[PDB]
Amino acid sequence: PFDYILSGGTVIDGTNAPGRLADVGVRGDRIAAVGDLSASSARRRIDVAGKVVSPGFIDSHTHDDNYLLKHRDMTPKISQGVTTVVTGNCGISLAPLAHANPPAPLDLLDEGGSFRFARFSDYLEALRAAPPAVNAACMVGHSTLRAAVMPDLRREATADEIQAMQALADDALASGAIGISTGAFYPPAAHASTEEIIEVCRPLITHGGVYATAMRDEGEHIVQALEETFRIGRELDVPVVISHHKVMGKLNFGRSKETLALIEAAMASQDVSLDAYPYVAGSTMLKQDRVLLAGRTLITWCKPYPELSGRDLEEIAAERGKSKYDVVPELQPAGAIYFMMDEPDVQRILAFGPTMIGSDGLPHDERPHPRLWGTFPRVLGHYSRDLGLFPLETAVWKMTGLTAAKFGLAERGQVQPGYYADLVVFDPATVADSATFEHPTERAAGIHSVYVNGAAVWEDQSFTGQHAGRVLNR
Ligand SMILES: [Zn+2]
Repeated sequence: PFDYILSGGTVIDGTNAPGRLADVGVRGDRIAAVGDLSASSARRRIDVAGKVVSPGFIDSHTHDDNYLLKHRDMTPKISQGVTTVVTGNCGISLAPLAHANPPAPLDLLDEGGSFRFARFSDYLEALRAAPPAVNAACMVGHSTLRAAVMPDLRREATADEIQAMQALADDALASGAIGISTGAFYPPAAHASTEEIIEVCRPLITHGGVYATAMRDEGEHIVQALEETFRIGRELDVPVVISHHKVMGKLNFGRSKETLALIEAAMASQDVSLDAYPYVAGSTMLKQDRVLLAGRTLITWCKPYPELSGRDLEEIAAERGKSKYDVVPELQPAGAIYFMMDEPDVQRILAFGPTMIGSDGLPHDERPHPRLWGTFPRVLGHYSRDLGLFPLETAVWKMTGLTAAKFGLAERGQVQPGYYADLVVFDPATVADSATFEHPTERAAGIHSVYVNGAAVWEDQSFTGQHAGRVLNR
């Protein structure tokens, strides 16, 4: 007999096909059957009439590396219907690195002495021993590797350092990492040459992992950054994932037509993917950058001056008698939200066929960007239902079937017999992001229940206590 059957609802199976009325039966950690299951014995027959049963959402871009360890409930994500998270993005991974004061933006994962894993396997072992509520597909970050190997990061790596980083990268992949990510836009890796990146990532071809990247530049020189990324992809002959695609700065508004055309062209000749979050503001370390600081900027957290959390940087700068750009150094290390994107571009990028959904949430932030709590329902409700940017089955596909395929997460991302029972039950009519910039931690509406490996992790708007997540391998 099945452990339970979610009956009477509409199944959107994650294959980008219109929903159909069907029941979903689960046995253990697997979807046992799909369709009219009235004739199948089940210990429980849960009524989900009026609801949609879809695969659990896979967050293609997270910085939950440490959050998975410190807050196993993973409420910010499971409350949105997320059942799997891809960690170690933008070249930022928790391991391998034993450092009491890791350089920004690595500190976005730190809660105080959090970087205690000398080896990547130690990190994965820790997750398996005390599993989080969601599954985890982990990547190792190039910037973390540089921090672990290089005495001085403000220069290109030497042959010996590249060899040391490549060794760590290979060990990580051998231990279960699903890929390597880079973030050359940031200080720790701004001096890394394209050749350094290629050599450090050589193990990807042997282990069959992916190359993910926060491109070196997403503004005036985004074309050159895109070309570098495509080049690395060809040199490695592995799939590449362009993280949080956008065109930033008023002088680049509307250029998404241009970038998407370049990406579409590259996809015809090589393996290219991309993801994005549904907002016009970004968030990361507070950095001295003319473009990032051109528009409205909010502080998410500040080490030297904790009271600044939540404040407008323009006000802070003005009151200190300096420009936003000049006041940044004295406020570091800190985090911020940057309003430097335009809605039309965000919509164009989200609607672009291949674009996967990634929250890019920064879970440790005192006053976080709302994407941390409302990304997925915002795509399902606001964009799909309310604006009609795409049909619901396509919106679901963009956060389930597509993502599972691109990251190689076998037997997940689809409501199919035999696949793992990562599922979400939501009300298509009411699903919506409740988090706003003003109140960034409000729980989304319309999320009835969430299941991971068959176990309900979210029910009655609360974590059930089921630490059902597993460390996944590609
Ligand atoms: Zn990121």
